[PDB]
Amino acid sequence: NNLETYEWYNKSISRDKAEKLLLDTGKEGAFMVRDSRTPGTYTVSVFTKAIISENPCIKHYHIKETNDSPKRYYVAEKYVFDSIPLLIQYHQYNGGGLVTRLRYPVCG
Repeated sequence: NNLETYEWYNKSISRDKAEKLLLDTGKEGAFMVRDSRTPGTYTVSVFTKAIISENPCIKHYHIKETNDSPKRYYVAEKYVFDSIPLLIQYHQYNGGGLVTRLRYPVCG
């Protein structure tokens, strides 16, 4: 599979960098992702210039995995998928109850 091709995905990336990269980009609901050692899912950096006490805003949403059919990945026991792209596509298009659902995938 691999998503090292999504405007939002960030492999070698970390939790801090994405925010830095997302913060620099400057987008409302900027979305990024970063692979993790977890069950085999990726992380999702969702940032939206906001917070009068700490902005812009960069949230890291991890893609939960659940041996479904085919569903597996999800971030909020909401929608699981067989790929972050779809899982992201669901947050990119539809709109997952997040900082603003993949409003705009970022790529540091």
